[PDB]
Amino acid sequence: AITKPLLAATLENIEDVQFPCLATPKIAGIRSVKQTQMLSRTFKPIRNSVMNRLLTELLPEGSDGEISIEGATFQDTTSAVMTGHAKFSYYWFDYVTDDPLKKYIDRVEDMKNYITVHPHILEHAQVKIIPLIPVEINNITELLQYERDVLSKGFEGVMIRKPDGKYKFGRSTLKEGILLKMKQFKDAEATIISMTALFKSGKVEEDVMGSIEVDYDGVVFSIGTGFDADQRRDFWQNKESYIGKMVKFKYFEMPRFPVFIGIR
Repeated sequence: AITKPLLAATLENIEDVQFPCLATPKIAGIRSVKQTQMLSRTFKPIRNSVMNRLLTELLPEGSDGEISIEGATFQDTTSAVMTGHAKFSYYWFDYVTDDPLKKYIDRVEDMKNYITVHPHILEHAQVKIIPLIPVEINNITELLQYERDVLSKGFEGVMIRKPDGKYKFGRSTLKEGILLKMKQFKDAEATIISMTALFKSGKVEEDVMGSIEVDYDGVVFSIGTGFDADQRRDFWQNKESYIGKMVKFKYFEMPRFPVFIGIR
């Protein structure tokens, strides 16, 4: 049973991380727990009845996760989930089952096994159930590479958990290291100067952008991650249009691991 969701403490100093740790991507979405029906973080039922019903039928009691409409904006997702009414996803990152004191790695194994018994749940038409199985990170270099990866996939940053952590009915402290949020990359802007192609209906011949070279206050470097296929094609088909455009990107200050965020 769950009395209130598990919340995270903020990781400010990366050197504070107890290393053998389990990481997942920081999702920008609607926190939802399965307890009789789908509940939000305030533990009031999910306003969108179809989402509520669908997920309650699909998920086992004690499920914890995030609802989100894949390529939509946060404000779109918010109104779809939070309005008392399209395809959507549910990143399932925790499963209590019974005993909240059961270690985090173990609850994850419960989720994994449940899926093994019920594979078809990953096959729903409208609802995409995405099991958020953690990555074992061993050092700081691995943590930062992970944030770069995660940011390149469009996530906010990273969520850190100790393997033996319990499901706390409240916010974790930094010392507990049960659940921590990390956004170690810095936001910066750069002007686009040139582009480099990727492959050196029937439109399959056409090439797309592989990387963009940017200025960033005198220091030139390329950004080859952070864009989806759509972006790579658009940037390349109309490259003459983005030259001189300012792009938002992230990187780790001592640029290392640069990642494209957006235009303007």
